[PDB]
Parts: sequence; structure tokens; C-alpha cells
Amino acid sequence: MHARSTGSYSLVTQQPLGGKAQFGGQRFGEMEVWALEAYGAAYTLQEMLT
DNA sequence: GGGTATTCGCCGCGTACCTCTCCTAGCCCGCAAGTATCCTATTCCTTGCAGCGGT
Repeated sequence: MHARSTGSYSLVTQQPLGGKAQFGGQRFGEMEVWALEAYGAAYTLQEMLT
């Protein structure tokens, strides 16, 4: 069981770290982006990767 | 030249997460530490020159 709201940030590319050791967040993988595009949902996707 | 066959080389092969370990090799030069050696004294003996009483 794990959670993250606002923690650290990677260095080269500003994205949340990964893994439970560091306080990282989950990964909104490619297939999930496809899935969100399949709905009419556009605002949520745009915010979720911007 | 030309239509064809055969070979060569490049491109590709699922998502998300958890645990662990390990991450250049070799030379070189200053440098700390530890040591064997060399000069430093003391005691005995036998010389060589300058003062010195004595007449």
C-alpha cells in the first residue's frame, strides 16, 4: 500500500520519481493514455500529462 | 544490357510493480614510519713543546 501527493522530482526530466523506496508516484503508462483517449475524456488526459 | 535468383544486413519482438547488489585500471610520486650507522662522550697509556727555578 502506497500513496504520493507531492514529493521529489527527477533531475534530467522533471517528472516524479519511481518506486516505493523513494517517495515516487505511479506511472500513467501508454496503454492508459490510449484508454483515456477512447472515452471522450480530453481535459483529464491533458492535465494528467501536463 | 536485362530479367532473374540468391545473399546480406537491418528492423522488430507485452504492461505495471516489488526486493536485492554493484558502478574503471593501473602507474606514480609524495610521504610517514622504521631502521642501521656515524659521530659523541668517558677511562688508561706514551709523546713534543713551552714555561721556569736555579745557578
